[PDB]
Amino acid sequence: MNEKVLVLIVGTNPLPNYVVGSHLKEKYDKFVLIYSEKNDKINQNSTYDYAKKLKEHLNLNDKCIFLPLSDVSNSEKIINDLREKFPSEDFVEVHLNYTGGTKTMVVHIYNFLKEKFKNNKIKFEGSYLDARDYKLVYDYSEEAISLKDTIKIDINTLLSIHLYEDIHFEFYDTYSYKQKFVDSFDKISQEIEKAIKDDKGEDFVKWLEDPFRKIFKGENKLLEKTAKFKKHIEKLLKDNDSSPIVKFNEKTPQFIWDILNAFPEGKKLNDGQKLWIPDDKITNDNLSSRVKDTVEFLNGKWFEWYVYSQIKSELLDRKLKEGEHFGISLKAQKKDSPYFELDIFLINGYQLIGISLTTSSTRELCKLKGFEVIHRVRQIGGDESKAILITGMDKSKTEDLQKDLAYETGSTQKRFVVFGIDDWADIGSKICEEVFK
Amino acid sequence: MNEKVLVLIVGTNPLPNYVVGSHLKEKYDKFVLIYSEKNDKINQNSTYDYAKKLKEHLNLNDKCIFLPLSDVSNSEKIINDLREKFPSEDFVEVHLNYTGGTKTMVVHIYNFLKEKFKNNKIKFEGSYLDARDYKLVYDYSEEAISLKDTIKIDINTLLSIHLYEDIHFEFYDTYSYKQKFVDSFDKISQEIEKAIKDDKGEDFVKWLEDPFRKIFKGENKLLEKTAKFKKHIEKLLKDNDSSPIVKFNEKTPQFIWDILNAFPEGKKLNDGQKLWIPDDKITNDNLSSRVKDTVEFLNGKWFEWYVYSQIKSELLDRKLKEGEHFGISLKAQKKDSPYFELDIFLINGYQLIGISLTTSSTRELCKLKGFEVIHRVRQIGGDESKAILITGMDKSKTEDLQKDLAYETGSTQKRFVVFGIDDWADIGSKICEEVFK
RNA sequence: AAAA
Ligand SMILES: [Mn+2]
Ligand SMILES: [Mn+2]
Ligand SMILES: [Mn+2]
Ligand SMILES: [Mn+2]
Ligand SMILES: [Mn+2]
Repeated sequence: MNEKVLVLIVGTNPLPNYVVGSHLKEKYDKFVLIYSEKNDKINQNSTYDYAKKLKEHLNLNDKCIFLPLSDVSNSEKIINDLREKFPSEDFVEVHLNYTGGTKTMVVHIYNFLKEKFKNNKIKFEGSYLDARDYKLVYDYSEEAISLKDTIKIDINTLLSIHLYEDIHFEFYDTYSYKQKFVDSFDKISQEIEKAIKDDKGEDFVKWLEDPFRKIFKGENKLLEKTAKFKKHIEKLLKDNDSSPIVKFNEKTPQFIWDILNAFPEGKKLNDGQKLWIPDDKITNDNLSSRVKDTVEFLNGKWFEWYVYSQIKSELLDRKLKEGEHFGISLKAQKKDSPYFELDIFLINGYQLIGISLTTSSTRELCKLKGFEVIHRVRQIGGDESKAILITGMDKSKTEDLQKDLAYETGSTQKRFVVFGIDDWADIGSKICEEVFK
Repeated sequence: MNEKVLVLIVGTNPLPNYVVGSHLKEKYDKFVLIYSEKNDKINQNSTYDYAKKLKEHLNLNDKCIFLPLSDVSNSEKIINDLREKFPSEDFVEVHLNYTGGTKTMVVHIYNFLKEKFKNNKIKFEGSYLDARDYKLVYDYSEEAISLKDTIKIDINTLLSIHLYEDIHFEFYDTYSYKQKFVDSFDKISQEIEKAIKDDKGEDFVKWLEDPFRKIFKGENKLLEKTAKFKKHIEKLLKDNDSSPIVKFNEKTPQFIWDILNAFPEGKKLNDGQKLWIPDDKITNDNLSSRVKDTVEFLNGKWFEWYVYSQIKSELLDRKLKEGEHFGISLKAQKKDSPYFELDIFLINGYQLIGISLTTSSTRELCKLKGFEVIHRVRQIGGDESKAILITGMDKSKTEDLQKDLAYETGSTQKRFVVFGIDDWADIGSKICEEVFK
């Protein structure tokens, strides 16, 4: 009959409240979720949506009481709303975790509760989830409960509490290009993996920019219409010896011919050691069926698979579960809002690690992709997520970019990490060292 | 004697401490800056850099007391540090603004100071700077003074307290392209301005894609090497069916001819009513003297000047001073770090408004520039800065991009705003309404 | 300045 209540403060970061809730839920009879009301006149949005998500993914059910605060910036109104709305019941223990919310929410929820339950029959406890060392810290108690490895969360819960829905991703066994290149994907990927393991990555991306991209990427729907692709071919042919066609035919290294000749016969860009030039009477659907998937894969997607295959090995040696804690081609939306696409996600405990991939060696483009991955991981995983960008740049540029985009949040470990071309051969070990540390 | 001390908690956002420090400085004799020490074992960085900037730009001098904390997540270590390091002098008033720092800093600094001084009939007060409605909220006096229009800050001190240095920007009177087109820039910009205010912006940017960019953009230094340009032009001529040269001569709207003819004769892209083709007598220097500056301005730099010219008069009416509170092409670095450039900066009170500009109508490029301006205003202005991205996209893409990149921080006012092609003619009022209302 |  002795009721114990846990109190959480619902800010705009639901993850710490999920973690503290997951750890302490079994020891408490009631839960008071203190959230903000929506008042446009004071520029105050509501965190009720996060409070609902916390109730849903913690299975609080009837034990949950929602307490709205009219003004989360004004002490006088916080205290008034607390006296009016805080549950007036016989509690034998009141535990406030003051991790979330505004500063004035924290001090005045703390002191209101410590005063209302000063009777020694009622034990008051205050706790705080330290984001830097992953520890639940109790007030006036040396107790330091590390929750880094004990509390776990899957990608679906993590995105759901951050208000994202329609979560889709691919597995090692459901990778899309495995279907598009039947009976050959392993041969293609092994040939590509062998080349990257042989320090041929820079040679590969150089050939991909010139002459690959100058031939197969020049217009919006170039590879969708045989006439436009043939027109693009004739224009290049006019550049004579210096044409990309000649460099493709005459200056393509053997390891790149082997990669091209691993694709299925009906989906090869080459006829022997010569660029397949479509003739007239080639249907647009015949051209697309032969070059669309092959060009799109050779145009960057191969690197998403390569890095994913290097990570999956070492992640399975650990406790990670594919689909719940890592995956490829993550996509989701907020309601009535555009979708995003994240290359690779990894969850180490309850920390999201989003990984953005590119073969580009250009500072400007890699920089923009650096901004992109930083904003995405905070949208879907909260403000303590880590962003990793894997580029084709050399060591000097990756260190430059890392310092360029570094933002200070009070921790000593970087939340934005950049890898470059020299890390491709052992990219699995590099990620494992950076993530699990 | 009769000493009144103000206490500030130094987190990773120095701006609220600067605003509270500027507002209350004249009324307090001593200032206690409570900051964190660096300890990589507990993944805790130090905010001493911000504390030093706060002492410098508030001109506290020997009235400033630095109070270091060893562990900002540990209730006990916080109190031990407070007992041993807080000034032992007799104070008649102790005012603590608890806006910054961790939640455990806020709780245990508040309750420590409250017991030490409010128990002695000494004036103890606590305040909190509301980020959403720009109000300094007092706990005991129950006051909430709006500092929105009373506290000011300049781009130099704003960037400095956020640890940025080497701050450069251009004035209206020092705009770079005013030197490239002396005696002609006004005519050039006024002709472009008249067209954009006539809703010709969409037609202009489509012409800039084709055939302008098809003709004057290609290999690096295309417009500075006559052989590169003339060979490139001969290739376009062989595509006489869909030649950009034919489209230039025959399909160019009259308002663009007026723009092209607004340039000085030696810097026109047109020879009369057709494209100027360099003869073999034209040297590399003549070609660059005629075309290089004109093309770069028409390629998008004109839009930077246009937007800046549409707001400058309205900013001066609001008593904002150029250079301090607004400017164009802001550049700065962190120590030994790459520079950034921001097209336009604006400061309303103490909120930074960073404005990124592009004539592009493509989703992906505008999206990548959206991530960029969001991060940059965060780095140089703190977590409450506003980011505006002005694009050449239609209204549907503009609304999509806002929702795509929106991030929840607790306010009802959007801090990422996107404008599109349909906003160009009235961009001065659109910005003025978004920023100051 | 709503896990500093
Ligand atoms: Mn991708
Ligand atoms: Mn990618
Ligand atoms: Mn300088
Ligand atoms: Mn620019
Ligand atoms: Mn720009």
